[PDB]
Amino acid sequence: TTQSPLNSFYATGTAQAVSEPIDVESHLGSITPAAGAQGSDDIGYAIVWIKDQVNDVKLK
Amino acid sequence: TTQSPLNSFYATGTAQAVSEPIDVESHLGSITPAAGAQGSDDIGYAIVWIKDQVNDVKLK
Ligand SMILES: [Ca+2]
Repeated sequence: TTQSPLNSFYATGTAQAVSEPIDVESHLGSITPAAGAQGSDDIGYAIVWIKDQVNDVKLK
Repeated sequence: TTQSPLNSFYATGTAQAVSEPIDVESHLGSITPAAGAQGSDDIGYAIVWIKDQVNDVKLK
């Protein structure tokens, strides 16, 4: 009568990667010496947000 | 779908040197001897303002 191939069974899921691993927002400052002067000053900072299940980051 | 180069992260600051290292203002006087005379006298002074993060100055 009917001979089934016994293959018509399926299960399906989805995957996505919609975000980059890091986000960088800058809060740097300024360097204001006189002409030819020597000095040092703190510039500011830069926030590096870490995204989903990211544990170690290697940057350049 | 989309292959990111992972380069579009930036942080920016500014620098400026808007002033010369020194300012010189003069308060000198006068030399008033007779014709052919020998003497000595104090002339005056000259103020040398020092600008931002300047520590050592070499002048001519
Ligand atoms: Ca200095």
